Amino acid sequence: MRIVQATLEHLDLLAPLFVKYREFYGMLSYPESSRKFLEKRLRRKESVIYLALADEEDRLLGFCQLYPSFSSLSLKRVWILNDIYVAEEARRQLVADHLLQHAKQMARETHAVRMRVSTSVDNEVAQKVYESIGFREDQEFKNYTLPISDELS
Amino acid sequence: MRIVQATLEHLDLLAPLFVKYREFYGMLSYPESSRKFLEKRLRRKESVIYLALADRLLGFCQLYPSFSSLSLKRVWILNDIYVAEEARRQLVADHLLQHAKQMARETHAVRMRVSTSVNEVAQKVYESIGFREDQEFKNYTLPISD
Repeated sequence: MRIVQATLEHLDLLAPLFVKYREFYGMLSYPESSRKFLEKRLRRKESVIYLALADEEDRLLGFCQLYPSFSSLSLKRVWILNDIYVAEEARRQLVADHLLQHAKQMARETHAVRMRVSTSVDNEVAQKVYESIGFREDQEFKNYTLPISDELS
Repeated sequence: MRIVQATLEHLDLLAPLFVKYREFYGMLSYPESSRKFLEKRLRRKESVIYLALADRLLGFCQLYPSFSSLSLKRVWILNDIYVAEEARRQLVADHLLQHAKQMARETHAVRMRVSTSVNEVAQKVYESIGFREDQEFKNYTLPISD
């Protein structure tokens, strides 16, 4: 019902929900590393995290995270959309939407050339939601990956 | 023969080669804006530009910062790499990308990413050092502006 930008203040409110998200997608919960990760991001202002809060109290219904980027070619901003997530109790779609919309309106407001998202080939649902809000899988480019570290720890 | 992270002291030297890189990809060379763009990226540490010095600028490469929430780690996105016309085509590139790859290791990134037109020469250069066709993820774009 209400969207707000996460700041260091919300860390404790968002930390537990951030875990649920990672767990829901196949990761080990690492409660502390997860809270530590979010701190660096909130504290260093390296990402924009939107929080969907119920009108009454400050209970996190869902959250969204984007990473700021750029296009050297068109000398304009780009927004990487890494995370989007709603809690069980909350209705996925209703909340996922307000977040994504607020997020997209922000990209527009900041004259971004585009928004780019990347997700597991095994996330049919996740991918469906993305497609329903614009995103396309432009097949006119080849995507590469070079594993450097571990994904598990 | 020498790779170094670009600093604000290199702006004058890097700006023009950066413009030639954009022009190469069919863009309107914005001499100032491109220079303006680099200065801010450099001053705000919103990217990492590695210079290949011989000392005249032989080529450069730039990566933008990203993260993997899932594995709680950094992800480096190799966005630009350009070797000046008057230089071998794959030597300065290897030294640049290798040095980049090494930074990825020293900063514990989960992975490095790179894209390109479906541009055979590039692919041979990237595959030349680890980059494999991403079979773990599915990638999307969504046009936003002009």
